[PDB]
Formats: sequence, structure tokens, C-alpha cells
Amino acid sequence: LIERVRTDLYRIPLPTRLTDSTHGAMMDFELITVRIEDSDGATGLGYTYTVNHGGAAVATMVDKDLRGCLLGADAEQIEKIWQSMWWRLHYAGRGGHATSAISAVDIALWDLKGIRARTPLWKLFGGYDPVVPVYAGGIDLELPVADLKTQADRFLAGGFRAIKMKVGRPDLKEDVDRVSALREHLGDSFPLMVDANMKWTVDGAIRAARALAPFDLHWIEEPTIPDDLVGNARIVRESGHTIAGGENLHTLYDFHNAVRAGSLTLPEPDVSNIGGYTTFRKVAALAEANNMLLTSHGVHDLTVHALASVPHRTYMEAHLHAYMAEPMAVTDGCVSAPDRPGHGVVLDFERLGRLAV
Amino acid sequence: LIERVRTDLYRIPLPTRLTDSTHGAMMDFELITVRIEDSDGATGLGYTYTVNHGGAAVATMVDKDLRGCLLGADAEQIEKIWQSMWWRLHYAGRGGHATSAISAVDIALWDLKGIRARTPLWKLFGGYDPVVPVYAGGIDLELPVADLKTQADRFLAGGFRAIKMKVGRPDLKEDVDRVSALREHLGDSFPLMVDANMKWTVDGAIRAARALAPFDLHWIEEPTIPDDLVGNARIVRESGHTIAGGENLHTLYDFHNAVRAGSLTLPEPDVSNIGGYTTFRKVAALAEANNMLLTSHGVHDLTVHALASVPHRTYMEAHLHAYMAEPMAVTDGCVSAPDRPGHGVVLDFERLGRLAV
Ligand code: NA
Ligand code: NA
Repeated sequence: LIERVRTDLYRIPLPTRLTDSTHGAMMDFELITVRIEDSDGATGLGYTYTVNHGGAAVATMVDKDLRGCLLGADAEQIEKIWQSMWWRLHYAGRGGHATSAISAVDIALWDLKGIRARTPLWKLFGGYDPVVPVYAGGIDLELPVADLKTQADRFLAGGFRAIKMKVGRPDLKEDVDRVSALREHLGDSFPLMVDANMKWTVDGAIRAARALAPFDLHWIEEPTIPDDLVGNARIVRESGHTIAGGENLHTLYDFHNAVRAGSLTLPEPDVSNIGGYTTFRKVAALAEANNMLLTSHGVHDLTVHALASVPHRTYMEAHLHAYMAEPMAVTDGCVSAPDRPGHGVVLDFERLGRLAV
Repeated sequence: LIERVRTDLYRIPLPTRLTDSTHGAMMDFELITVRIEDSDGATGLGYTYTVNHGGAAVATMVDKDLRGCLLGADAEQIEKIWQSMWWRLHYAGRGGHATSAISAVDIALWDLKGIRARTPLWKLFGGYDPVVPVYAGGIDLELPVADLKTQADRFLAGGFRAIKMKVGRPDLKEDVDRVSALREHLGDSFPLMVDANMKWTVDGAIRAARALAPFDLHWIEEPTIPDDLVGNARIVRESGHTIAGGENLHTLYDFHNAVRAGSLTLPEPDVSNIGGYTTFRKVAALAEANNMLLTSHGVHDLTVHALASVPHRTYMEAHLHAYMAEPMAVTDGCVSAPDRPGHGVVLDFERLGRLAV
């Protein structure tokens, strides 16, 4: 039985001002942590985040709305709890911030299940291979080409053998020169992906795809808004590129629609907003059924367990480490899921207390 | 320019016996009010509500996240403000509770524009006919048959010439007997509609429709979950009934999807969660383009202006009045949009203050 649920909201400042085409101005991000304690004293950790806004709303949903579905319930019945939470915030919800709140809780419940079973989550889920390939997700749209190359050098020195850069500048010409510059810098066979963060129109995305074809990009992420199934399907049909998307999809149904409509060729769920490991694994099954690979976005320290338990995983985005006990090190383009019970992530809450909001 | 934005959250207690198939017993609805004041001292009123949970989260979004999109902005640029709010809460949002927060603000902005133009909203929007037909929407699933008819008499006494009852009981046989008793009670010329509130499975919904066909129901509302475009389109094709849906759709894109896939035959947007009047009117345009009628759900006091401005409107759902000054009276099955500047709704904030949370 669940005896305590602690929700906390922190504003973690970014070391550098990251920027993208849609919300560029990123100086800090909101972190919502959820700690769930059962009757035996074991505590599971879960967390989600937002960029610049909505953090307090998410924290409020956990604390005022979901708490009541947790206290007194058997934490071992994760699916049962997930459904109760989904329906608790269904009115006016069914997608949106409520799914991030649910993800944090779900993640904590699985952590708790892994701790009690004394086994790391990747094994608890089935177990495929703990060594997961990764890629550095740069948030560098407004970064000068010179510094873009430098950043790349740091990713390389850091162990990364795949890099993603931002695109979606006002003038396509600027993206073309930057991608061209980084391609010749990194080399011919180096995996290089781009992220437009929904910046282009359907026609603009296809136009951009033609202009970037010469550089053999590994994939183009979120060419336009995700809500447009028809238009994205058109981008898939005419761009001649792998089209990655999903960080902005928030329900299993969103992924079902996209897959069924062929509006993306590589699904990218974010365990912290798709509904937690529970929903993440279901999206993974959809991808496997459709003969698709599976990538991800965000919190790779938690995500590594999900991708280490599926056979079709590919480069995982590995863009809080300063506040972690023992974060994974990148070696030869990969990270290894830890073997401690649960997800193995431990945050320094004392140090985080300073950033509490 | 907007100089003040007051957000308040009230817990309006609800009587027992208000139940439907999936939301269960409704203990109370959380009312979020937004009052916006411009540099000339004019104030616009806007609001939205949730059932049982999520209210604090909604109020938090308006007060903490959207306030910054309002203060110092020209209230006259409703569409520009709408977009900035959509984008401010887009990460982890793009649907969900953020759309209800947005609707409250949008409704207040339109109210302010109508007050400043010294004209009622139905005229500001274009103007069709202020006399809008309505139907009584009961939340009576667990209500005994005898009480169901009793409630029906009260509705008739109230001026209603169309009634909706809840369906979705564990056993279809119960729904059939109840619908039959009400049909018998009202005469086969009386518009009787049913709301399953997403209770049935696709197969279950088709089976229910076959069983209820003898009673000539005006329409079946939300037979199953809204997320399932394919399944809903199948119900449309096989049920032989008008299929209404939309109260749980929260973006123009959701309505676009449903209409394109033919997953419903009668759209039912809710101005308080679809994005306000701004989005509601865009959904109405999609309905008109598709040769469909248009109905609605919730806050008929606000919604009356929307349906009074469109030619293809049909019965509007009607049923917070205890906190209103001049509530519209139902006469000969219709209500009349008042001709006062703006939406004309006035709430007793002194009385509501008592229920403030
Ligand atoms: Na993206
Ligand atoms: Na309904």
C-alpha cells in the first residue's frame, strides 16, 4: 500500500541559453519530481519536466488530483493505478499536461516495483541488451556555426558517435550552410540528424528536405506540427528522409493515428509525457508490429531501461546529471543501463532544494 | 492594453444523484473565472469548469502561465493573444487542460470586445437568430425510472421540448427499458436523445443502437471513446443513428480528424474547453463546410451567442444559475440571447466568494 506521495517543483537553470525554432528562449526548465513510499518504507522516484511553462500546473495535478488515486492503493497494481489516473483527469484532459503528471507517477511506481523485486527495470521489462546507442541532442539553433563545430567537438570528446542539430531558421539558406558545415566537419559517414521542432509548413518541409538531401542526414525530426496527420504523411511520401516524431504526442492513440496514417517513419516517444514506462512500452509494441525502429526524447537516464528491453531500439537522445549520484558515462557511442534495483537514478534533493519553486 | 487579470477558483458543490457511465458521481465542478481589465476600465468576464478534478491546475495555468501573455497586450488582438497562449503552453500541452485555461481567457477577451463595441456577441459574430432551441441534458444514469419520468415532467414544465437522458448501464436491457419508458411517457414525436459518455465498446455501441432503434432517438452521444477514429467511423456506418460527439475534443485538429474520418455526424463543441469563441467558430465553419448541423455542450449562457450566430445550429444543451443575475428563461423550447453588450452574463462574486478555494 502507498503511504506517502511527495511532489516537488524545481527550476533548473541551463548552463547556456539553448534555442530552437519554436520556443528558443530557454534559460531554465521546470522539474517535477514524485516520490512514492509504500508501507514497507521503500520509495520510488519519478519525474517529468516542461520548458519555461506549465511546471506548477503539472505539480498541482500530481499533488491535488492524482494523490487521491495513490494513497491507500496497492502500488503493485501499476496498470490499475494508471487507468484510475487517466480517468481521474479525463474531463478536460485526455492528453495535455495531465499525461506528464501521469508519467511521473507511473515512473515512480515502476521504480518501486523494481526495488521490491530487487532488479533493474530493463530486466524487469524483459531484457534485451543494456548497452544502448545514443546521440547528442543539441539545442543550438541560434548558435554561431563556429561554436556549432566546437560543440560538436565536445560531443565527440564526450564519447558521442552521432549528433543532432537544430534547423528551422527563417531562411532555408542558413540551415543549408550550417548542415553543410557540420557535415564536412564531422565527416561523410558520421550520423547527423536534424530537428526542425515543427517550424516548417508542409510545403516548406519538403522544400527543405530536397535542399538537405545532399548531406545524407540520418533523419529529420518534427518537420511541421504533429496534429496534421495528412500533411505529415505527405512529407513522409515526398521528403526522401526518415521522419522522426513523437516527443509532442501524448497518448497511445496519437501514436496509433500517426503510425496508421504513415505520418512518420520513426516514432520518438518521451517516457516523461507519453504516460510513463507503461505507455512507452505499448508504443514500442506498436512500432515493433509495424516493422519500425524506436528512438526517444528526453530523460535518457530513465529511458535507457525502456530501450534496453526492446529489440528495435536505435540511437537514444542523450542531450540533471550535476544532481545525480552516478550518471551513466558515454563510451564508444553508447551508455549501459545500470543493474541496481529500479531505474537506478538518485537525485541530490538537498542540492535541489536550492532551486525549489 | 490589458492592465489587470484576476483569476479565481470556486468549488461549486453538486447534489448527489448526478451520475453518468464513466465520470461517476459528480461531487462538484471547479469553476475558474477570469476577469480582464483594459486601460479604459472596461472588464471582460470569462470562465470554464471541470468536474471533480483539475480545476486548480487550470487556474494555475491562467494565473501563472498565461498572465504573461495578457498583461500589457492589446486586448483587441484576440487572435494574436490566442496563438501566443497556445504556444506558451504547447510543450506537454497541445490539448488537455491548457485548452480550458485558454478558453476562459478567450471568452473574457471577446466579452470585453463586445462591451467596448456596445453590442451583444451574437451580433458581433455576424448574427443569425437570437432565438436558439435547447434540450434538457439530464445526468440521470442511476436515477430510478419513476424519477426519470418525474424529471422529464419538470423539464416540460420548464419549457423544454427536447430531452436527453444517460445510457451506458452495465446491462443493455436496463437502458432499453428506460428509453422505452421515457419514449412511452413523452410520445413518439418528442425529441429524445441519449448520452453514453464513452461507456460502450465499438461492438457494444452498435449492438446498443440496434436495440434502441425502435424508439427513434434523435441521436446517440459519445458511444465510445473519442480517440478511436476508426471505431467511431464504424459505429457511424452501422448504427443507423445520428452520432453526436465533441465535448471531449479539445482542438480544432481533433474536430478536423473526426469530421474527415466520418467518425461522427453531429459535432458538439464546448466553448469552455475547445478554445473559446475563437476556436468554437472555426469548428462551426468546418461543420457548415461538411453539410452538418451544429450542437454544443456546457455553459449555454455563454454558448447561446455562438449558436445564435450560425445558420446550421440545432438543439443546444441547457441545464451555476444560482450565481447568475439575469438567467435566460426557457420559453416554447428556446432561449433568447440577450442584447446587452458582450455575452451579458453576470456572476454574483460575493456569493461565489463563499465557495472560493
Ligand atoms: Na522535435
Ligand atoms: Na457526452
